[PDB]
Amino acid sequence: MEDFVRQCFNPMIVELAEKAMKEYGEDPKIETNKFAAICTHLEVCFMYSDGGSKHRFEIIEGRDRIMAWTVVNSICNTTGVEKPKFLPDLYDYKENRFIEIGVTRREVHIYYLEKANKIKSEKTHIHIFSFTGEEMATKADYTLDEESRARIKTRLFTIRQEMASRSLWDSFRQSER
Amino acid sequence: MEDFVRQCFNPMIVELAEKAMKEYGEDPKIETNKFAAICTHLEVCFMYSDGGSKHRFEIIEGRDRIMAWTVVNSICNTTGVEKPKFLPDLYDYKENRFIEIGVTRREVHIYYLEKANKIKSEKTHIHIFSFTGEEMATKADYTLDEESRARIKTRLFTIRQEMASRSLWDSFRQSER
Ligand SMILES: O=C(O)c1nc([C@@H]2CCCN2C(=O)Cc2ccc(Cl)cc2)[nH]c(=O)c1O
Ligand SMILES: O=C(O)c1nc([C@@H]2CCCN2C(=O)Cc2ccc(Cl)cc2)[nH]c(=O)c1O
Ligand SMILES: [Mn+2]
Ligand SMILES: [Mn+2]
Ligand SMILES: [Mn+2]
Ligand SMILES: [Mn+2]
Repeated sequence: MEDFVRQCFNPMIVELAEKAMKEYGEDPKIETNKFAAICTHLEVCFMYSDGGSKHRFEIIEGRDRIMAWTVVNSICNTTGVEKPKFLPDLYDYKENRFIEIGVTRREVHIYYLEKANKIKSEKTHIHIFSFTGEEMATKADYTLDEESRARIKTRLFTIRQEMASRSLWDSFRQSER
Repeated sequence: MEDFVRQCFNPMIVELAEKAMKEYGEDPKIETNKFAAICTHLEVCFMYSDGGSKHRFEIIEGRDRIMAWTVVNSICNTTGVEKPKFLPDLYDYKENRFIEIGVTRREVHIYYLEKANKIKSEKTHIHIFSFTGEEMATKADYTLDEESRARIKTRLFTIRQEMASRSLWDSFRQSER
């Protein structure tokens, strides 16, 4: 499964995911399922920022903490949106709202509630994807057009199928907590 | 002039420029002209990666060293372009070449020769801009359309004029070495 992650995600995603695990004292060579999960969430974030206009989305995830907070504070100073308590994943210029992105192997609506009851931010939007293609977001607002969204689930499904082809999906489907 | 830099470039550029100076033991509060010069070169790089298609350009400048080399090595492994000796500023997918970007207050052709005689990379392209609007590149190839290029010189001219309005341009025009 370690080899699979490296042959599945581009090297910039791999590097980003290892740094994040090491920053928390976890070994990518060992927590291979968390490894893959960080990569997938990272790749989905890059794809969300790709739908819509060329500059619709400022991306927060994947930057070091200092730059990440530099972006968010800069947006709050210019537009006046409330400053989130936690680093969210993107900013949506067209709609004036921070976005949180979740990717779960579990059921989509439970993960919604989990990250709703902990976000406590009125003006931060939650958008959740599954590998089985069930997506769940806030106030029934899903931001991107069905076409951008479809490309993301298709990518997520494609990951699922090759993990299964290498017989990794079952263990990857249990590890989540 | 310190205040001018902060009121002229977006906070992400300021932060990036301070980190680079501190990484070399220079004080942004003191070397205020180098400060502005790092910011301008950074902003021009972001604008070059903006002309052309949405994904024409992979950007190298502005990333930490590890990620920066992660990008370049990843490109060389996939396409087979020669691996540069120094970190360049962008990659051009449409043309299969690394780009170096220079911004000078001095004369454009001298800076071309300076960064040609030190690059020693056959397959790295040099593109130089001035605040007075004179631009100079390799093999007379200038990559972007006249329209993207014009927007960059217009921005550069606009910087020059407000430095002059605050009477900073003359000292900023001498400091370069
Ligand atoms: O979408 C999500 O679930 C999501 N969750 C997080 C959680 C909560 C804050 C810390 N954290 C980590 O994951 C850091 C970490 C990274 C690697 C390991 Cl081994 C362990 C932890 N942070 C997000 O930015 C985010 O988008
Ligand atoms: O375009 C250019 O002139 C250009 N020049 C450089 C030079 C050569 C390599 C180091 N360096 C610095 O500037 C680091 C530095 C940053 C701040 C201070 Cl205070 C001093 C030095 N590096 C580029 O990436 C680049 O694009
Ligand atoms: Mn995040
Ligand atoms: Mn997230
Ligand atoms: Mn550079
Ligand atoms: Mn440069």
